[PDB]
Amino acid sequence: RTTTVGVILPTITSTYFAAITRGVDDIASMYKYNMILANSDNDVEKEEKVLETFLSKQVDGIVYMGSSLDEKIRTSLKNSRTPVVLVGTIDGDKEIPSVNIDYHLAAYQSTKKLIDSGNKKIAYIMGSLKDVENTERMVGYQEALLEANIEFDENLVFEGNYSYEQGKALAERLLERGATSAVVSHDTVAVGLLSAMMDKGVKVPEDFEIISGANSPITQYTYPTLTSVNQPLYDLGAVAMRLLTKLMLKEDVEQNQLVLDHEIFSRRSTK
Amino acid sequence: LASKRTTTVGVILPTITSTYFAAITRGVDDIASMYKYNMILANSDNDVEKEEKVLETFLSKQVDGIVYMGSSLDEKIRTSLKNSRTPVVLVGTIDGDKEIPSVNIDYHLAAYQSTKKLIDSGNKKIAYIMGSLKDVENTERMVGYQEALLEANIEFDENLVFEGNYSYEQGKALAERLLERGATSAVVSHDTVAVGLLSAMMDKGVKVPEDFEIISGANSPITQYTYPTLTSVNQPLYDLGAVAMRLLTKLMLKEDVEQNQLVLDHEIFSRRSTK
Repeated sequence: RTTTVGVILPTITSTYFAAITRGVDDIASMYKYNMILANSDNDVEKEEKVLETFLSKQVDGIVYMGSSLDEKIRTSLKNSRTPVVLVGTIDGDKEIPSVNIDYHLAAYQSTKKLIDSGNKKIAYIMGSLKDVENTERMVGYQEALLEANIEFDENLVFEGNYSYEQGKALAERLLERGATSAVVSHDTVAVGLLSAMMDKGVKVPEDFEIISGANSPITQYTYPTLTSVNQPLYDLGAVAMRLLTKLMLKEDVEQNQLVLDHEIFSRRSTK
Repeated sequence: LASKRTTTVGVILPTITSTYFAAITRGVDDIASMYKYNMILANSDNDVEKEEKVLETFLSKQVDGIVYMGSSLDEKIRTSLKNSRTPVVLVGTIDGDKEIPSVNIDYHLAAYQSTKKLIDSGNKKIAYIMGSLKDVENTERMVGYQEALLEANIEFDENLVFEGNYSYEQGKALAERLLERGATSAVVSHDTVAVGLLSAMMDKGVKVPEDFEIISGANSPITQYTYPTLTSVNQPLYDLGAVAMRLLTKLMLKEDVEQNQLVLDHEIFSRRSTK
């Protein structure tokens, strides 16, 4: 009976999720664990069916990646009692083990960088505010604005953004609001935003600045290249797999909400 | 009298972080999952020692069939598979003997059409950036490239062919090498390499497409995220995987297959890295 691990992610074609998955696989490979991978496409019905399949295959542990853990997906795990680690997302109840960066600190640091280069109207483009990662970003953004005596304005926060196409469509909205810069949670959206600014003939970084959220490979594929928060994507996966290993061995775990360090990589899209 | 083990497919690819190989792999997965087959994915990093170990693990697990992806099938690997007797299909590479089943585009025609497009926008010094020339697919790209030059009365120059290039970092490092030889455009077989070449041209302030033009090889998912937008041969990556897994399904059922060297159509998508 070889240890078998189930990995769920939206799509192996994502440069974000694939980087994380590679870290998971490398560790599993080192310990000779079997790996079953499933693409959810962020479809909760699909995620539910995948978990039923994992149970039928008697997996020993699960690694979960996604936009958010749906409440249904929390319950299925509860009833199975299979050891589980979330990577790049957080359980609202803070009970399911997880590996992430400090989203609050990153949002603070990114916003302060833009304040410090002269910006007074700073947009924050994020995913769903129902998710803890984004509530944390909002707090960080707000802390930076307050410290600089800039009034918070809800109309410069743009929620529910995940795609390249959404990023492209946001450019004209940000300009009409007088935004001179943006922090962007998702690299896909940041690439779309930059591309639309450049095609409008906006000067980047002279008149508009952008900081992206993860430093997946695609942040280097635009010119100007994207300044980004660096999430240690390979290590998120490797650290998650090591933690799942302890849980599957029934070794004691002090802290199960693991936080990895980040930094900001400065590129051409900031002054 | 229990049912036979669920059919199990072994899939070997250099790395899951190539969106080119990941897109193919989703086509394989979808067809295999339709029959509720088990899928095992293994990363080889294009290392022949790693490939040999992966096959040992597959052959010992008694997988029912193998899909192989990678730069090309090594003789150690080819014999392993011939000593293994496992049904196998290659995707994105071609066996020299042409006995092993495979699914590909027509690399000759794609390389001919790409080179001619740059000829027709006035380029006279055109680089070709590839992997190992020894591989069949790359000798086919070479024939198509040379055919285009010949028809335009351009002399072939081996010094504008750059072999052994697989990564974004390699693409970036080639930029000045092309400029120093007076190349004004390039056809690039791998998207990661093309994106690297474009990044470096833009970093150096070279005008694209006015002074330098680039055509990439597959239009994998990463190509959507370039700025400027990247002209590319579009390979039907999902279909390459699906078509391969359909073929393998027949082999594993002991069904005779007529045509085992399958070739899918491609197109060229013109974007802002060409004139």
